Amino acid sequence: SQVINGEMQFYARAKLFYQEVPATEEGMMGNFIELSSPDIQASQKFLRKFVGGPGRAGTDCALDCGSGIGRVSKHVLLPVFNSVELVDMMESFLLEAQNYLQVKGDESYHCYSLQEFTPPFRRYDVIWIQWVSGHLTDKDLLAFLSRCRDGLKENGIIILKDNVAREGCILDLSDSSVTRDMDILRSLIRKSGLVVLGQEKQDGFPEQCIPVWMFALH
Amino acid sequence: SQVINGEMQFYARAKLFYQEVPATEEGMMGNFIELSSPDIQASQKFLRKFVGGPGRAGTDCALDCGSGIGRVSKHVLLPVFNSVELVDMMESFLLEAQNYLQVKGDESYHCYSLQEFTPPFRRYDVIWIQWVSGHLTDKDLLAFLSRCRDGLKENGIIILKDNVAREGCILDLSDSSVTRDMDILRSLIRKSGLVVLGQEKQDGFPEQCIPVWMFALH
Ligand SMILES: C[S@@+](CC[C@H](N)C(=O)[O-])C[C@H]1O[C@@H](n2cnc3c(N)ncnc32)[C@H](O)[C@@H]1O
Ligand SMILES: C[S@@+](CC[C@H](N)C(=O)[O-])C[C@H]1O[C@@H](n2cnc3c(N)ncnc32)[C@H](O)[C@@H]1O
Repeated sequence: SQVINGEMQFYARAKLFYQEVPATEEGMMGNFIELSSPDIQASQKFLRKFVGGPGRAGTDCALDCGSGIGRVSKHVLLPVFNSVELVDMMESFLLEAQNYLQVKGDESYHCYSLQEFTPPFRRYDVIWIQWVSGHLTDKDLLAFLSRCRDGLKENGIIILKDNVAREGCILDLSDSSVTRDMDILRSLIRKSGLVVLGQEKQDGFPEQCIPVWMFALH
Repeated sequence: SQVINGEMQFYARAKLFYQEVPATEEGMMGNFIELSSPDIQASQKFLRKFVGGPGRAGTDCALDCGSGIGRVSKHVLLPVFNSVELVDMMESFLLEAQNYLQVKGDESYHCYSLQEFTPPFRRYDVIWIQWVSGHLTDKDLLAFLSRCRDGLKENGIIILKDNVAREGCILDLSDSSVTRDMDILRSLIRKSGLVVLGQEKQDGFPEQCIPVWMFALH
């Protein structure tokens, strides 16, 4: 089994990559902007199943991790939650989030790398982690997921939505990302102290695309 | 088994790394300048076994691949060969090679990345490839070794000297290098169309250090 070292360069390259990504919906999606509508439709449906009623997540506060300009906040979180906070390492995306989300400007915008971020203690009903876990190493993802657990209000949930490789991991040096497989991802979730409440595979995506999964964790 | 993509970024990072490496012997060795003397002593001994006499390599021309400033050219090749040529992607190291090798200046200095280099046809008695194969991907190393084969004069040899992992490969993102193991390296050599004439393990190195091997190929 292969050993990969150079964490500092792994993170430094993701910053150089996102420095040239446009602060637009198309830049957030990559080469798959036509996939934003079915991505959003599936998230809204999956989310609703775990919110409202006794023992389910509340609707006061949500956290959008690796938010970018706030694509998930706009179409998924802001319609459901009274207040939504955004966390992203890129100041550029957080500034554009102000125009993209059409807010007065003007606290809800956190500029931190997730591996250096502690979600405020018991603040959130829902913590959303979409298309960003792949940018964290196995060690940093495990520690971040355990910290997200303490950021949860009573009956709060973490929603992890990402690419899940068929079998075997895929490392991409261009954007410094890892496409984990189901075995590796479930291990990290279990080790962080989280349990899977539910899971759904993203439908409506072309057969060529790597499978996309949704997990409800607590 | 893991899939690694992003060749362009893999090569782009090695250039950024060598841009900050000093054009000195200490910079060529890394954090192991005290290891240059036993490295040189072992190379001189290994080389002599495959040069001179019927059916062995001649002594007219040698090529130093990933030469740097010409550490191997200075202490190994220039005492044996009538003329020695250097190939390195870094112009900085090739310019310093002029002062380091104490030459008039002032054709013998080739500024090319090995994966974009074709050793001149049947020009060399010996082609030296030391502490650079790790910077080539498996595909580019295989193709380069097959091209080195055509750069060889009759009875010429390729001397490959590098770090060989115990079992399993080690990828280092900081300098964009791979420490191949014996199984992977021997496969690439066989696939390039080369056969092993001889092999020796580098002695006199601390127990902590990754094993260093020498191969005589043709
Ligand atoms: C593919 S975009 C996804 C944006 C958003 N989650 C969506 O679904 O539209 C990845 C985002 O993660 C952010 N990011 C990448 N690595 C990060 C890290 N280690 N810490 C924080 N943010 C990071 C990037 O700045 C970018 O906004
Ligand atoms: C560790 S230094 C070794 C220098 C020399 N072989 C020695 O033993 O002193 C690695 C050298 O390979 C060069 N190099 C790295 N990747 C290269 C590539 N793809 N093509 C050509 N030269 C490369 C660097 O510029 C540097 O001079």
